[PDB]
Amino acid sequence: PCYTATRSECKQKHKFVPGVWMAGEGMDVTTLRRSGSFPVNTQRFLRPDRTCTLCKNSLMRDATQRLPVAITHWRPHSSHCQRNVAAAKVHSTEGVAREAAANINNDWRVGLDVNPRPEANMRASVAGSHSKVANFAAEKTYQDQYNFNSDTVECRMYSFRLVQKPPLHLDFKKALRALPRNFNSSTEHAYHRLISSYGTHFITAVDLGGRISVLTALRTCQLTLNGLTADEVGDCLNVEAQVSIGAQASVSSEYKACEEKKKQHKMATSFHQTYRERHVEVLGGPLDSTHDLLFGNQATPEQFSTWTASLPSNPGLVDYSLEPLHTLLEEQNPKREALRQAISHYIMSRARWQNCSRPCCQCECQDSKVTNQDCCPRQRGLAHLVVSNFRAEHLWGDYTTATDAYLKVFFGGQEFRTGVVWNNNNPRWTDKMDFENVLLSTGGPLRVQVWDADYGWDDDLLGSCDRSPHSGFHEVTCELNHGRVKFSYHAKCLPHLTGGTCLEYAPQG
Ligand SMILES: *[C@@H]1O[C@H](CO)[C@@H](O)[C@H](O)[C@H]1NC(C)=O
Ligand SMILES: [Ca+2]
Ligand SMILES: [Ca+2]
Ligand SMILES: [Ca+2]
Repeated sequence: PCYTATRSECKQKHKFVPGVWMAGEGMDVTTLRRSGSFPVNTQRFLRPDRTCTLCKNSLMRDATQRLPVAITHWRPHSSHCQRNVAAAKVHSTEGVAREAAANINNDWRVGLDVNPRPEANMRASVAGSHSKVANFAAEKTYQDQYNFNSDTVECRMYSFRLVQKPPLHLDFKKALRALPRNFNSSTEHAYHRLISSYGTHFITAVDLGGRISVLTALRTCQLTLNGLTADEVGDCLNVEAQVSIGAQASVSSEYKACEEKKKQHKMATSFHQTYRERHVEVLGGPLDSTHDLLFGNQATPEQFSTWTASLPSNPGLVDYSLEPLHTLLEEQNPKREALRQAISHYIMSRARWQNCSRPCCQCECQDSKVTNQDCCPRQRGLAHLVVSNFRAEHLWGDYTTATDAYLKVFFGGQEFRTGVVWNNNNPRWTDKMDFENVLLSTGGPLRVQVWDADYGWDDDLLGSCDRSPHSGFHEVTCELNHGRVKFSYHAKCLPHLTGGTCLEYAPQG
């Protein structure tokens, strides 16, 4: 929307249109990072006719500015203001409780009386009682709270393009002079010398404007694990035997003996991980809005208004379009071909492992204690417990006959039973017992209980064993009151976890 000026119009101090020098800049296509290279020279401002293109400045007083020849169409977009405010909140909870109790009581008593007629008497009495109490309890609370939001403001003001015949810069010409004839393995290094110094693509169409971006994340993860165990045993025995004779002669023997035993086991475990990230980017502004805009979650509209009012003087970067470098060479020139091949390969190289920030090169999933949004481990302490190779040695279960024994597995509030072989004093079983995902840390103590099936309302207990689960291919041996029981298990940690009880996170992130 402007024209060519004349000799007198092209005399006084006339600054260039804002942000024009950003045009034609090289940019890596791999990283989308501005290396700061200018394959094209935009310094010239006079056509061979010696006139210059003064162009009026909308949204900037009522003056005119200089248009360089390489520029196609400087459109002063009147006004375009966009805002995008996105938010997201996620909550997750999980709560489990197991409780178990067992009460057992038994009593015994006998009484005998003999009264022979010819001057004789006799009495006897016996008593006894047993009691066992067991209590298991466990609580498991998981809660995760994730939060995200992003506020972006854009204001497009300027935009313009280039042609396919712009004046190439002298330094780029000198680089081309030292550049070899065509492509080869030895000369490819020389191409690298060009690439990092001039990028792979150059800006052909550009749009100028101001921008704010504010990203904020907040990831919190809380684990609480509680476990209680309480055992009581009480055994009271009472014997009282008295014998008297018709002639004065008395004997009395009274026994009393009662044992009490208590066991308590409490274990609390708490994990808390909070990660907060903010990130703010600003491209427009003459170092003036920086006074208040960068800091503080809220910006008052007044300094924002001052920023926008001063914005036309200094533009930023909002959008760009890329043109391959080989487009800029001569139409009849072989060294176009041998050029881009290398770049193409080069691109793919940095696409594979040299630069892998965007594809995830599958990365880790944890915040790594710095940057790296990723994820806290949604499950911790879980293991795939597998119990196998049940065997026992030298039992004494059945008194008259051979031992009829069977085992019970108690873990994490779960009650599990096996098959019973008959009449064996050292049997073993081929059961492949699996627990799927269980918490070893707060599953309580693994109990293996050896019972003797005597077909009665009061079964005979050969014994029991308590062990603390740990990760690895472990073997467990237990000596009973009579006989012994041996077996093994392998409760491997779930991935991203290791250690004895599978709580600590092995890698950095
Ligand atoms: C690569 O080929 C060019 C000519 O095509 C030659 O000048 C250069 O020496 C070669 N480099 C090698 C074979 O390493
Ligand atoms: Ca028995
Ligand atoms: Ca039995
Ligand atoms: Ca038997």
